[PDB]
Amino acid sequence: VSRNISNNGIKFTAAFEGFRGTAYRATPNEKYLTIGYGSYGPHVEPGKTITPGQGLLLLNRDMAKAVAAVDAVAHHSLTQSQFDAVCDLVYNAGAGVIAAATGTGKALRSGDVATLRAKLALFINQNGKPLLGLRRRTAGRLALFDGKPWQEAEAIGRAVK
Repeated sequence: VSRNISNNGIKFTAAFEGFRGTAYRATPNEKYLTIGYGSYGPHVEPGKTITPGQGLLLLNRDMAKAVAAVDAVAHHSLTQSQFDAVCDLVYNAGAGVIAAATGTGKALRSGDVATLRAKLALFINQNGKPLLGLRRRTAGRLALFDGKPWQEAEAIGRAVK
């Protein structure tokens, strides 16, 4: 059976990406505009405005490749939540982190839930050093992995100091 990121997972990702209702250029060097939950590309038209509900639809569509990468190799005994949490990791940090040779990627493939969660807890670094935002998103990501509603996963993430 083919899997999809659940609504609880889309809303977890959405809470950490943050919503902007009006097209805007996030940095002056980027060729394209951004809108909604980090949606970026040729489709974003100057002066476009959208609602949060439209943002979730876009986000779900923008997460398509991450969902396919996780779905193609994750053990079918993962829960929906555990699958959701990996979908957020792969969307955030790229699909390299679940390559067949990594430790994350072999626990994912075998369904070693306990190891998978321990590996998930380590993605807090940028260029080899801890970053507070990645500790927050990871902490909440671990709460999502454990089955908690996105609202609680978010709060658990952001309460990390």
